[PDB]
Amino acid sequence: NLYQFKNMIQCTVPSRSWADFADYGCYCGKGGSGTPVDDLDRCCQTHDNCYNEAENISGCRPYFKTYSYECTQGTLTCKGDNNACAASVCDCDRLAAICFAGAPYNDANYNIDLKARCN
Ligand SMILES: CN1[C@@H]2CC[C@H]1C[C@H](OC(=O)[C@H](CO)c1ccccc1)C2
Ligand SMILES: [Ca+2]
Repeated sequence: NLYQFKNMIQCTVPSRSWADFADYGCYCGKGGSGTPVDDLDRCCQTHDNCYNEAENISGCRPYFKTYSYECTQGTLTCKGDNNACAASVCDCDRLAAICFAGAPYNDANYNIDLKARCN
């Protein structure tokens, strides 16, 4: 669920608050369209596409589905006690959190004008 995703990010990128990723580029956050603006935005596009896939699973609501995961000692793990939906969503979030940590953050790309720049 989104609370868990926030915590994955807080755990893989403790140097930056999480709100830093909540409205970035064309894909991080509410946004979902256009040319990704940089590598971090690409991490968000993959994440967004991963959620759209998970939504194909019956009753599967990625923002809301509570899954089972752990973050400690630098490692994030989706646990084996996850159903198909939980496992899929947990995987999307884990991959995105890892991606976020490896991607440069560009202050210029925070809170861009989606309507004009993401067609
Ligand atoms: C309800 N939340 C979603 C749609 C609008 C808001 C904020 C969104 O934020 C994100 O999509 C990013 C990137 O996945 C994110 C960053 C930090 C916490 C939660 C989500 C998801
Ligand atoms: Ca999005």
